[PDB]
Amino acid sequence: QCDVPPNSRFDCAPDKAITQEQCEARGCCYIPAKQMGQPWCFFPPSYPSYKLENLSSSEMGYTATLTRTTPTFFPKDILTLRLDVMMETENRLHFTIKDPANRRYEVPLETAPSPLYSVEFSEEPFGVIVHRQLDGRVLLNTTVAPLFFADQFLQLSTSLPSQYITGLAEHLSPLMLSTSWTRITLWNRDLAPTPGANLYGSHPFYLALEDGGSAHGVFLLNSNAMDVVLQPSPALSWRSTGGILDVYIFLGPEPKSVVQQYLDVVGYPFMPPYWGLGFHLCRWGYSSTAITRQVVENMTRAHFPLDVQWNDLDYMDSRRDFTFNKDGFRDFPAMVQELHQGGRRYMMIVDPAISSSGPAGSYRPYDEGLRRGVFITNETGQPLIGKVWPGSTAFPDFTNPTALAWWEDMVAEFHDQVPFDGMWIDMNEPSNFIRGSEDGCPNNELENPPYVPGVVGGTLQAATICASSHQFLSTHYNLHNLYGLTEAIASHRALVKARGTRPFVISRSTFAGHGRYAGHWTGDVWSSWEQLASSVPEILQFNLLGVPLVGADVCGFLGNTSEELCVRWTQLGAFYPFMRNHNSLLSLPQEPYSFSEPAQQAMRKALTLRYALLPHLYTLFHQAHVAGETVARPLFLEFPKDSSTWTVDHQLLWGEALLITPVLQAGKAEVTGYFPLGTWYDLQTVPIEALGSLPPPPAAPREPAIHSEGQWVTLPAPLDTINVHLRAGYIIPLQGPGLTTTESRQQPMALAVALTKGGEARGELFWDDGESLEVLERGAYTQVIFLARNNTIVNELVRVTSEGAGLQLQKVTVLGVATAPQQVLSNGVPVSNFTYSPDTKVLDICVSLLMGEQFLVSWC
Ligand SMILES: *[C@@H]1O[C@H](CO)[C@@H](O[C@@H]2O[C@H](CO)[C@@H](O[C@@H]3O[C@H](CO)[C@@H](O)[C@H](O)[C@@H]3O)[C@H](O)[C@H]2NC(C)=O)[C@H](O)[C@H]1NC(C)=O
Ligand SMILES: *[C@@H]1O[C@H](CO[C@@H]2O[C@@H](C)[C@@H](O)[C@@H](O)[C@@H]2O)[C@@H](O[C@@H]2O[C@H](CO)[C@@H](O)[C@H](O)[C@H]2NC(C)=O)[C@H](O)[C@H]1NC(C)=O
Ligand SMILES: *[C@@H]1O[C@H](CO[C@@H]2O[C@@H](C)[C@@H](O)[C@@H](O)[C@@H]2O)[C@@H](O[C@@H]2O[C@H](CO)[C@@H](O)[C@H](O)[C@H]2NC(C)=O)[C@H](O)[C@H]1NC(C)=O
Ligand SMILES: *[C@@H]1O[C@H](CO)[C@@H](O[C@@H]2O[C@H](CO)[C@@H](O)[C@H](O)[C@H]2NC(C)=O)[C@H](O)[C@H]1NC(C)=O
Ligand SMILES: *[C@@H]1O[C@H](CO)[C@@H](O[C@@H]2O[C@H](CO)[C@@H](O)[C@H](O)[C@H]2NC(C)=O)[C@H](O)[C@H]1NC(C)=O
Ligand SMILES: OCC[C@]1(CO)NC[C@H](O)[C@@H](O)[C@@H]1O
Ligand SMILES: [Cl-]
Ligand SMILES: [Cl-]
Ligand SMILES: [Cl-]
Ligand SMILES: [Cl-]
Ligand SMILES: [Cl-]
Repeated sequence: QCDVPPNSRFDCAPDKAITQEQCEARGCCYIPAKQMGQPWCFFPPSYPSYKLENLSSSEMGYTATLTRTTPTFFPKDILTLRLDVMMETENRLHFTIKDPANRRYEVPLETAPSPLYSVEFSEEPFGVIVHRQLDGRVLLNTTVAPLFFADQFLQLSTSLPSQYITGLAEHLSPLMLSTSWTRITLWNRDLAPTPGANLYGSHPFYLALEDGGSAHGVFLLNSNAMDVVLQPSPALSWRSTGGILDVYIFLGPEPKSVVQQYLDVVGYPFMPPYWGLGFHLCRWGYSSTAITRQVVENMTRAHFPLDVQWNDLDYMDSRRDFTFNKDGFRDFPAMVQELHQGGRRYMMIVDPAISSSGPAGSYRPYDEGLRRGVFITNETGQPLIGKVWPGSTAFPDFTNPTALAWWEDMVAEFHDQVPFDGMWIDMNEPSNFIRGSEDGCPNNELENPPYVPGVVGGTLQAATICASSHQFLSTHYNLHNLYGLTEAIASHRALVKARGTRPFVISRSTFAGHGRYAGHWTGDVWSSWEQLASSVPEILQFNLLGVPLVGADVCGFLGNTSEELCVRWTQLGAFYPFMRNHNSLLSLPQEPYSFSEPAQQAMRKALTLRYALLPHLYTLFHQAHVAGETVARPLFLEFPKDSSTWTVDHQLLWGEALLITPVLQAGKAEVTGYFPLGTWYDLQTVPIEALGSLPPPPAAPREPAIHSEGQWVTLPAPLDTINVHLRAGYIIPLQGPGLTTTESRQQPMALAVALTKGGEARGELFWDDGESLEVLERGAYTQVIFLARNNTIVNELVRVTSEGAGLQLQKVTVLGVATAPQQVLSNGVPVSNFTYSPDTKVLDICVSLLMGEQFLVSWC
């Protein structure tokens, strides 16, 4: 009964240090491991679970009763449960386990012919078994361990199909999670990213790879503090401190299909405004309008693109929301109007917590919040008071419809004073400088629960508000992990109402489904080579979770950057879907114009290339928004049948076609990256115009094409270089240079056409006005497909409207042209001019065409 293979031992003492006698008293096996680790106290196969009874078939699927006869060692076991199994789509299986006698907290969320899955049940002990129909692989099997279902402790386990599992944000981790007895804690926490810690967000979703390259996904729709325990059998245990078991299985079979299927439940990513894809520049310490204006002037003088100027807390009156000081920021409204007049946008920090200490009637956000009962309340029904920047603060309850109306009003009123273009919502874990409240917290089972997950500080109260505090929908205990998400929803709505165009919200704290409303930055990362490297898996992870608008603070936030690190970080950071350089108060400056000439040239090239690629990056955001695609994606999402890609997370793709192989270490002049099977063209063979000086071309010419069998390749990568390769068979739209997207969007466009050996390629362009609401619903867009075939390039017009009708195509660069053409035609007429490079196999064609009018370019 205790002959259980070590890797297959499930912990019978997750709650406390236990003795052999206590362990055997629990009906468990005590066997010390021979050297988190393998549990010494573990469940025999006979450990009491639930029994399945009265399984019944409905049109949607199945229902049953689950009955526990022997209590567990947790208090308040729920001895009778109800199982509901819903066969919702061919790709999506959904089951819930609930208390049929009591409504329990549930997360608020908007809802051959055969399924890809089959489902069976173990009677005793109870388990759900989910097979992939096509190959019979066991994907879920909850029979592997007992079901625990107590008022403050839920535990459901499964086997995993492989050692390869990704998800369960937010943590500083490789993209593929360690199955070596790893405890992953979901409890939104203000902490500078560091290993083994619960960070700002919580996404209870994993994607598991299967031998051969198929995959499935599992979503536990549960917002309670939880541990997820991975063990090397391999197996996973969900351990939640409340709510219900609400489980979605997504059958793929392709990893990209698993992500789309998950986003069909939690929501497709929001479409950002085009300007949001430009460069953002921020620091803590731009302490006046004069200093802030000098930033834009200094960027412009040195020919650095900048779409969005930001401020941190500097702008506020005594660090209070919806104010600006009348010292350094007396002319704040004029500064923001000037930014707009120059074709730029403006962003500023907003905190959730509202100053509670000002004289009555002197501070409308607090006074009006009090009147309308918007704040989280304590035992006596008064506002819970904590401490953040302004001092004493109350915490808005963004589950209260009246708080949403109050937040809408405060945002609209402040926008009437200063016409900001979006919101940077920080400290929304929610972060508290003191423990719980100024008044501490009561002694109850929510503050002191029977199972405390592995949170930093060992309490749910650490760096946040009391767990037993009251919100409109439930206690903070149940809603904590949604705080940031609820603020992002409230802010998205506020900005729509205030501005009448697409909102731009960047949030610290997140939950599953955040991407439907907002983007994310990875928080208080150190200016270190280790954090540069760590940013790549974290940006990829957020893309798998449907938050494609993600990035890290370019050059890093905490401490002092070096010039070399800032060059490398700007190079990689130009491929973050959200690109902002942000910097801490006491740090040395790290704006692009603050470095040496050679470092400026490299940074200017990185920003020039990003601006040139914005039509393509915007098109990838359209695919995310309409089809649940990723924008930045790991190689294994694009080439899952190549197992060599599974552990790659220091390279990234943009969409299907652009492979970015950054240098992530000091003193390197080369980089080794994985190239999937195919031809990869060096993007340096595509001509790009810059407004300012770029690095001199390299001393030694580089290989124009990598012809890979699926292999590791060492690339030259001097300080002034980042490796970017374009996949053969793809066409990329580009647009001419500008210091803003207002300027760049007016420029003529270009195509980069990467031919297969067989002379084929395909690409697309999505174009709209860059900021209106309801574009897709109203049809206010242009959509064009580009096709290369048999020495011809054509466009196919999917939709052409006024937005996109004027788009000028002036250059076509064709890669992989084996022989000098004798003639190049545009619509049957010899072109004005073309160049062919025999060394690089590049055909560069000058044309005068319209994206929105059928053309035919040919060569022979
Ligand atoms: C629920 O939250 C309210 C705040 O909204 C808490 O009110 C606070 O109650 C404490 C006493 O328990 C007050 O401290 C007292 O301050 C006065 C003078 O300011 C001093 O003379 C007393 O010796 C004492 O320190 C505190 O002022 C008050 N805070 C505010 C903003 O009024 C209440 O305690 C909370 N209830 C629970 C059970 O946590
Ligand atoms: C499993 O179900 C049986 C039978 O339940 C009946 O049929 C169902 C479809 C539904 O219509 C129920 O309302 C019916 O009662 C349960 O056994 C019955 O228990 C009831 C009440 O305790 C008793 O009056 C009946 O005589 C029992 N019927 C039989 C045929 O034994 C049983 O309790 C269910 N098991 C669990 C664990 O809930
Ligand atoms: C980040 O750097 C600052 C500033 O460093 C100083 O100024 C630079 C131009 C450079 O020449 C450095 O070598 C200088 O030391 C550090 O703040 C300084 O810290 C020292 C020692 O604690 C203190 O005596 C100085 O007065 C500080 N100078 C200023 C202008 O604030 C800071 O410690 C560095 N941060 C980290 C994390 O190492
Ligand atoms: C699901 O997991 C359960 C438990 O690990 C598996 O059932 C065990 O299988 C072994 C080996 O065949 C038996 O000797 C044990 O008696 C089984 N235990 C129980 C509780 O039944 C089961 O095989 C797995 N299901 C699938 C399809 O893999
Ligand atoms: C913008 O650039 C100007 C000019 O380089 C900076 O002003 C100089 O700052 C140095 C300190 O490093 C002073 O000693 C000089 O007096 C300034 N020179 C001039 C010509 O004014 C300025 O600090 C930059 N501002 C920002 C916000 O980056
Ligand atoms: O806490 C000090 C830093 C700061 C101040 O607003 N808050 C936390 C954010 O993560 C930072 O980006 C931000 O600069
Ligand atoms: Cl002992
Ligand atoms: Cl007013
Ligand atoms: Cl509740
Ligand atoms: Cl390999
Ligand atoms: Cl032409």
